[PDB]
Amino acid sequence: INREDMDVINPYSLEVIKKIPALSREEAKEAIDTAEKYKEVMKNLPITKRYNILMNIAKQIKEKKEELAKILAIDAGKPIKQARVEVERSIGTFKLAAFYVKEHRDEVIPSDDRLIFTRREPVGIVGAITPFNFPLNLSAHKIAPAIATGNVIVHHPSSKAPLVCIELAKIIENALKKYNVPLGVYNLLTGAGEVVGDEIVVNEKVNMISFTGSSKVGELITKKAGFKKIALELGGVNPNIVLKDADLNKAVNALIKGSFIYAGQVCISVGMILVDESIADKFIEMFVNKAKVLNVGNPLDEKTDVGPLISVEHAEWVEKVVEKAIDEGGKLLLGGKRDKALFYPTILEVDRDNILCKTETFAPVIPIIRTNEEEMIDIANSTEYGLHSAIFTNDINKSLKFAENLEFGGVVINDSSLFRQDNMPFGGVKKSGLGREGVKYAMEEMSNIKTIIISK
Amino acid sequence: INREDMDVINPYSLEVIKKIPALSREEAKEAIDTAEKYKEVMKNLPITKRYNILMNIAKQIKEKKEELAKILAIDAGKPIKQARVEVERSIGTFKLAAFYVKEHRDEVIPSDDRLIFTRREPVGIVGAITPFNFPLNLSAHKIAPAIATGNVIVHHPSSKAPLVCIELAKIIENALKKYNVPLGVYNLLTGAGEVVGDEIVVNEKVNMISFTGSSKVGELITKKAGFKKIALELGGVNPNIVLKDADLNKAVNALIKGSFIYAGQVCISVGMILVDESIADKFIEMFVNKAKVLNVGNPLDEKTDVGPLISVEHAEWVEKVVEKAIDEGGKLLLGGKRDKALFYPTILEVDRDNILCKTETFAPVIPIIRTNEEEMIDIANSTEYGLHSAIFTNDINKSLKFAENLEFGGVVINDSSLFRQDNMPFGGVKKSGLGREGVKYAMEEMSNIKTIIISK
Amino acid sequence: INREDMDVINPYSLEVIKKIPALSREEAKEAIDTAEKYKEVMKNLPITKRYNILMNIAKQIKEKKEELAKILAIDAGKPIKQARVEVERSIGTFKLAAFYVKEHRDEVIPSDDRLIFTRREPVGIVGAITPFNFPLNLSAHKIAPAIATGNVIVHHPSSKAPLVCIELAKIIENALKKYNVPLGVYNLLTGAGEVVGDEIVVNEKVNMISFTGSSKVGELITKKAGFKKIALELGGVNPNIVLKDADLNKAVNALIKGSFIYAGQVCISVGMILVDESIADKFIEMFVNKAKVLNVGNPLDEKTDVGPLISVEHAEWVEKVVEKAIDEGGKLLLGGKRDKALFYPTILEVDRDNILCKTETFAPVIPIIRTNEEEMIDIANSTEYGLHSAIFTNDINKSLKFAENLEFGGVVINDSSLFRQDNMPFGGVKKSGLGREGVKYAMEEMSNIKTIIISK
Amino acid sequence: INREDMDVINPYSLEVIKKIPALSREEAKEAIDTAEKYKEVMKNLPITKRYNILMNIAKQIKEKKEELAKILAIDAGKPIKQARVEVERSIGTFKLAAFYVKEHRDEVIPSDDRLIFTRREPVGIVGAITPFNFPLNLSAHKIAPAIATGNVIVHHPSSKAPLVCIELAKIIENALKKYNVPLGVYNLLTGAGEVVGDEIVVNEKVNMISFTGSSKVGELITKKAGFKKIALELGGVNPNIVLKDADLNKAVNALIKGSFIYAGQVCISVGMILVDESIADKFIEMFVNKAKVLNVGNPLDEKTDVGPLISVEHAEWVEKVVEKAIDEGGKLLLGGKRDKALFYPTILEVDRDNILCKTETFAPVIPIIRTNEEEMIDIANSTEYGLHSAIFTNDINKSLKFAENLEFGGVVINDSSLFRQDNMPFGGVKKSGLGREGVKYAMEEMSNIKTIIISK
Repeated sequence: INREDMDVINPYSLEVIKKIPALSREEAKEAIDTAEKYKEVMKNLPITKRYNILMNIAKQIKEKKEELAKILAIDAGKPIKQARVEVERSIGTFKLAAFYVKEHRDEVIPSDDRLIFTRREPVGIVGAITPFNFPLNLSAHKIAPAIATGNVIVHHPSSKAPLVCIELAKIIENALKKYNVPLGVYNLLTGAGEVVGDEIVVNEKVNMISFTGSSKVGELITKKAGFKKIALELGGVNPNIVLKDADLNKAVNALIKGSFIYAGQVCISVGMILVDESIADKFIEMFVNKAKVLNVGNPLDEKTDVGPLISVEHAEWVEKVVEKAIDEGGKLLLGGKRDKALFYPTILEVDRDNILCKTETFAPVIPIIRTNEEEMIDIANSTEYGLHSAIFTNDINKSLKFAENLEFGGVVINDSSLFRQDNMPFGGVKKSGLGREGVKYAMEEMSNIKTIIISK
Repeated sequence: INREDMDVINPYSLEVIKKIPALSREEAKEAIDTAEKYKEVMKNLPITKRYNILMNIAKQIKEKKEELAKILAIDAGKPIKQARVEVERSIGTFKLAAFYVKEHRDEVIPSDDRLIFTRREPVGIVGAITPFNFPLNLSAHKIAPAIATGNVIVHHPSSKAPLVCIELAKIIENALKKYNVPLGVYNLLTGAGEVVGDEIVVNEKVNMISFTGSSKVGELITKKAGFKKIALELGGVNPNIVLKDADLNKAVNALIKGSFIYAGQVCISVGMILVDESIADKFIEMFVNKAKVLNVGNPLDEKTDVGPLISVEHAEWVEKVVEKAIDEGGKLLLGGKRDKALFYPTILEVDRDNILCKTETFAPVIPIIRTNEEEMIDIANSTEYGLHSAIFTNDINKSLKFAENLEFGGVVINDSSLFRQDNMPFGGVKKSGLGREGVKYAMEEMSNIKTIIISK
Repeated sequence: INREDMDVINPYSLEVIKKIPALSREEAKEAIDTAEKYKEVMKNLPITKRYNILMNIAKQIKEKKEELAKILAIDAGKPIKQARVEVERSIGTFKLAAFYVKEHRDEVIPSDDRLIFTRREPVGIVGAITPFNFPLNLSAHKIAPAIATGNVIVHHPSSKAPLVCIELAKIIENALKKYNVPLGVYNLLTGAGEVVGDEIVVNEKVNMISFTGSSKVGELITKKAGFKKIALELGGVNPNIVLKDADLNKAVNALIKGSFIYAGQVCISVGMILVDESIADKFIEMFVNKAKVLNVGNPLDEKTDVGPLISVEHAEWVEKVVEKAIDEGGKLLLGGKRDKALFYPTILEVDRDNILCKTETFAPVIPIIRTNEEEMIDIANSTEYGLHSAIFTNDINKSLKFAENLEFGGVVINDSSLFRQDNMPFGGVKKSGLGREGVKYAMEEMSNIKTIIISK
Repeated sequence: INREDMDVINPYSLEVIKKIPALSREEAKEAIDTAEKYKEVMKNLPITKRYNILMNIAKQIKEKKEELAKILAIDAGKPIKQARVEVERSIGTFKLAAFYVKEHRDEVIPSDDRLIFTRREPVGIVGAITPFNFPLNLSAHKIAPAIATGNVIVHHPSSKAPLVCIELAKIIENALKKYNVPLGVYNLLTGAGEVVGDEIVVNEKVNMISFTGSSKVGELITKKAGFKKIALELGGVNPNIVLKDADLNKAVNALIKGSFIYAGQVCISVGMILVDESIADKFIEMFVNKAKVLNVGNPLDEKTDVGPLISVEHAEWVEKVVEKAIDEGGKLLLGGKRDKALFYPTILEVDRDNILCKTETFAPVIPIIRTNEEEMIDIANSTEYGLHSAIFTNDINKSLKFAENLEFGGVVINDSSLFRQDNMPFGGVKKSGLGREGVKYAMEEMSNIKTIIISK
């Protein structure tokens, strides 16, 4: 059904881009029932066919790279340079799934009178729910491994930037036609998250939820999901630590990127910077000065470093948080300033009890805490989250100690928390999530082991 | 605690053996708080120390081998020969965790100008909840891997057979003291499961739930657990299939064991036998005849093949399921007899619709269905469960088709469903559970991955 | 160089296609010296660059697929349809090496106070020596993983079919130029194998020999290589076994392929067929009838099933072996006819004492033995070689017994010895070789482990 | 036999301890011939029996712990405390092999129409050749995995310290008797290395040579082994690098151990120390001072740090090596003296051209070169060997640069080259050897892969 129910916004011009369908809970149910009927076909789809489909998707994404990046610029406000990077990553993500279909290993276990070996089989229907920020690559990170493991897919992309997922869905439709697979094996269900996304969570016919998005929606999902496999990638306030012996020049450059890439709207964005008291002044000055020269505006402009936040309503919320932060004694050093949703790089020096140390802002808003080395781990671990952390030092013993004691799914050394190599296992501890993504790792999540025992 | 609150019953004689402590919900909360204070100590315990603790536990179990078996016989009603086997496997389980502490591999991922490697760290507190039927070995399968991965443990054992677990708790305590580790890293919480175990399920301080028991409680745990890792080993109505080309004597011997070991009170016991039409009379004759001459009586007697069911309550209820199955057209071929808790081997021929095809009796009750080959997979797959299945044939092509199409965590070829090699990955699909046990596989559930990235 | 020293022959027409350089021992020494200068550049070449180079080779091969297949037909005498298949396989090989550059995993070993991890580094100079029969894909199986593991290469191709390798060298040259890697990291050295190949084997600057070819030369290499890692893939008389219970139609069809693909000039070609006495007459009848209607002639012709042998001199030798087999009591069932190098499908019935049971002819000559089952393994195991074996049966227990007892690098059930899946470990035991190929496995051979120990 | 052919010497007192058999070439031939008769038996020994044999060996070694240690002191000259540590490691080695017989995994490879899996099978007869320095643990590292993988063993132990290998052979014979395995599966062959060892190398019935000893004999083997798998663990001159930012106290302590443990007679003993010139005098002073107070004397005395070298003849050669090093301009800082075979801790300051930089002395003789950081990698890499290297620094980037660029099988950071954890892959590159040991790795060398393909 192609109706026109819901407004899609250009976050920069605030103009309506187009209208798209918004499914009702009842239509979401129907879509799931239909998807269930195709389980047997996906389960039995030969390896070669899975490989071919995945390769073809990567091929289409490549051929439409520039179109897709423009779409990311317009719909998600993603600076075109960063947008081309997201697209190239989606290419690699589908490509890597194709090869894991061919290369995935099972095991044989020794036995005196038995041949015991394992087999991986699909969990069945994979319910994928993706966010606005990297909607192409994050969708690739769910779709590619779901297809690689013989799963049927119902997918709800973020209403905040659904257009690239719509183009990917058509790309997927295209590859399925090419290799004679009914189109019902993948299903893009657009609409209101608390309706269409929620139906996916609750519906007893979905076998696994793979969710990337807000902490609050994540935590709800654990309570509503029921008897399903659950994978969650939520946010964090990602602490990046700069010890006195850090290469300051490189630490600043790395932290400018980790702070302000996609206007700080990344689950692994710099959330707080903890800097040794003895170098704090020199760091703050260099950091502030490099952030001063960032070009802030139209994501379609090649020269643009930082574009708008996803909506006016979030920008307005961030403005409040920044106000609350100054009230608690935060010292504003840059920005704290917005035109509509275009939020300027904002830097504050705060203490450890600040609101910004407990709040993921999804914004180019960076709190710097000057501290002694002995307090750093305490402060770093003091949140409810545990996604990514980073440390800048040249000291072996200190780096080993911090790396072991930081309670996070990822610890980055001499680069910001923002780092993610796509083929690495990735995810959080504590309230930051459940399970690991990265194609090989997601494949293991999106399948069940069958143990086969042959008695001799 | 010195309290003597809750009767423990000998299922054969129905006598009280003694009274153990029954903790309140408050006492469970308080015990969980205590365990939290030792998280850092368990987390930082060196490999050599976890190895030593684990090996010393195995050593103490070996020394007390015969006593512990007697306790299984008296408390769980397990025939003494079968109890000795359970004890032996629990020894193997603790020694195997000890070796995996030292051998468990992490990985390095290639990268230009980055060193990327993984590290497993404990989930924190592991709440372990275990059943009555294999309380020593099933405890071992949660405790041993939890210790190997540096977790603190709160453990609730089944009230129906707790005494062996209390002896294991004393063994663990000795081990901990011997190697100067505080005793609060391991906690045994006895009392009512729906209070004490429920608190373990529900407490926000528990990081992971590992549950083995009933499906009713399993499903309820998925809704109550919330933000924790969840591993479930629930039951099943395990289908055992005998094709026309099977070795009959060997199939009968295998299925006798699968049906009657521990009086059918095993999550992987034979739930139904499906036998080809052309060999059905020969099979049923031979099968019934072997069942006849099994010694029913005192678990303490070396001669006993079948002992009592775990409670009178459950046995009376079993007798009701039999009468109902006869009333649906079930043909009784053996037994149906019962003295108090002691339930005699009972075999019936039924159709695919009989209540027994959909009920996990946990009793020595075996429904046998004759049918064509083309209908076997449908019947086997027709349930809500997916723990273990078994197929008896010499046909390569048929064995492969069945192994691929049987919707189960385990498929056994030319032995019954009741097979489990301890070092194999083990668990169910559908309503039969989540995640896999076996020390190596449980260790990966009971730890979280940390990805460490060094920028070169 | 640009010299025209050595005839290259069309095996079908016996005409000189062209003349290629024949390097002296001094010239091969020089190329090896030059290759040595580039070890550090290859050793330090980034993952990204190696992946690009490997993918670019695959891409150029794909674009010249037909030209390359035609060279194989004209030069190696390979039927055009089979030549297309080799080309296609060679593409997959380079592609899979590219992925393994990005994905190959190292390990971390637990230690009390140390970080212990591994790192793979090139052996240095890989000396690759390849055969006439699959010169493109077998070269790929040496070059692709050599490049993936940061080795410099010296490669001697067979003088019997060098042209496609000279085309592959130009392809490699193009990929190197495109990514700014010096040309001397790969060196094709043509000429007399006993001069040039021998120099690769003998020269102390070569770190590793990877040889595929004849037993006589392989065995010599083990005595002449000295201090280098050695990998050998020699031939064998590959026994294929047909039990009484086999699907005869599938067996015949499979065996026709394994017998007559590339006129039996493959290392894993069918060497003998052992057939149960009870089904022998029917198997022989069928096999002979299918082999009659094979189209024998010009490999450039789409119609041709079987083309000529690699040289007259070899065809002449086979004829004598066949005449010797007939003198020993062999019964001619088909063929035995020769036209220059074009040898016709030849089938004989023999006993185990017949010379053909002990001789790898590299020819479409198939000896059949009728025997009883319990003699089959003994006959199969009776040679000095042990590359591949096959067994056709629908019996689980027999297939398991035969799989375990066959002293072979590979055991194929229900297809002929000729099966090789490129991504599988491949190689032989006894005099059939040392080490395994298939890209992942070859990478392990062409690198050395470095264990790195960081004391905390 | 009961023959008394060969004097066994106590290297401290120079007394004959006893005479033992010296086999002739002919008797070595017969022992290999008998060994061959047992290939099938070993190859078919079930997992459980291999496990039981291995653990029973470990157990006997533990019960005879102190005895074996005194033997090591009396026969090998090994100080008693270091002898205990060698015994304790050998125990672990046999235990770990037992673990791996049960736990070693094979793989399954995906395929559209095939089930493809691997199986390891014994190489056949393993020829083990061991040295004098760790005759018990190094034997364990060859025998334990050889039993694990189903091989027959013929084993020549060093004539310089055979007594403990004789005791181990009896322990093995005991283990074999207990579980009804013929004694012929393991054969200890004493006598001249150039006769008995050589026949093991040359004999065509031996399938694999695992050799640990001198580079000169190792090099020989590579020319004489013929068509067998070859694994060599030779020595080297192991460079240990001390950077200006190193913890000097820790470096000194680590380097005293690495230099003087077992009087420098370990294949991974410190062969040279490279120290930054800005810290040379401080390091040299502290190092010489610590070396001064070591107790040199009788290995049986508990106080003894350094016992004698293995023979007067070797001690006399070392004396001449030291004089040559002084003649070339080396500055003697300590020692350079001997009392028969007792050689005192000897330390010299030399330049990079000194004979000590190129010679493995197997003696407590330590050359120190003061240099600049940027020449250190060149000097470390400038020998023909490549076993172990070490670097002392607290600088992350430098440790990584050195770790990557040091051409060695092992790199130790912040401990000396002597470090070996028994469960880590261990071995050298360049002339330091081939293949890796550590039980799990040795198992892979001492077995062949078999690929089994089932067509569906």
